[PDB]
Amino acid sequence: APKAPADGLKMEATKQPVVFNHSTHKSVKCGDCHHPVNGKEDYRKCGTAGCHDSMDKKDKSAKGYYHVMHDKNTKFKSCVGCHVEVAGADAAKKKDLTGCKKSKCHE
Ligand code: HEC
Ligand code: HEC
Ligand code: HEC
Ligand code: HEC
Repeated sequence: APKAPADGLKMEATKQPVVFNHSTHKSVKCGDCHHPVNGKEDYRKCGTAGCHDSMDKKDKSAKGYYHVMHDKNTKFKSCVGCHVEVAGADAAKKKDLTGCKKSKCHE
């Protein structure tokens, strides 16, 4: 039961830095991004040691770091998923929300 920190949070652990402001995501259940782990809401690094440490281009599974922030066929929502369920009305933003290059995430 913390307090939505002030914007200015960016994730760049891998070879792809992606900024994310809670402001642009302050209308979503914290439980959407911060899923309950070991039966206890977790708000620590998504990756961290012990959790999503998998950082390869192939191997999937829940351990998959890029699989917990892309794939939509997961237990929990991702980043591209929600975006997919959103950027599915126009074939324009689809190249921005789910875009690979020039996208807000991978801009
Ligand atoms: C177009 C469909 C996409 C391609 C191709 C890739 N993504 Fe993303 N992406 C996002 C985040 C938040 C991360 C993790 C940041 C971090 O942990 O540092 C990533 C990471 C990747 C990676 C690296 C995975 C690895 O470590 O091997 C690859 C290869 C990758 N992404 C390819 C965020 C987003 C995002 C925001 C909504 C979108 C639309 C996409 N990613 C889409 C693509
Ligand atoms: C995705 C749509 C998110 C929602 C919804 C909320 N948060 Fe979040 N938060 C998110 C990320 C990607 C990160 C950084 C992790 C990373 O990959 O680097 C965070 C970080 C926090 C933190 C920092 C951890 C700490 O020091 O305690 C806190 C405290 C936090 N977020 C709080 C929070 C609250 C209260 C939310 C609902 C009101 C909430 N987050 C939603 C992604 C997302
Ligand atoms: C260890 C304390 C973890 C941290 C930190 C994060 N997650 Fe996680 N996640 C963890 C486990 C043990 C599992 C598997 C249990 C399950 O619900 O299947 C997961 C699963 C996910 C998934 C589902 C992927 C699938 O294949 O179904 C996603 C999409 C996911 N986790 C995303 C995610 C995000 C966005 C995180 C940071 C806010 C995050 N996880 C942190 C353990 C841990
Ligand atoms: C629904 C539960 C979402 C999840 C999960 C994530 N995002 Fe998201 N994002 C969502 C919406 C509805 C929007 C607004 C799109 C619009 O302009 O109408 C966004 C926007 C972004 C942006 C763009 C910033 C902006 O234009 O204000 C970025 C860069 C972004 N989202 C990144 C992002 C990341 C990194 C996520 C996982 C950590 C993520 N989103 C999850 C809805 C949802």
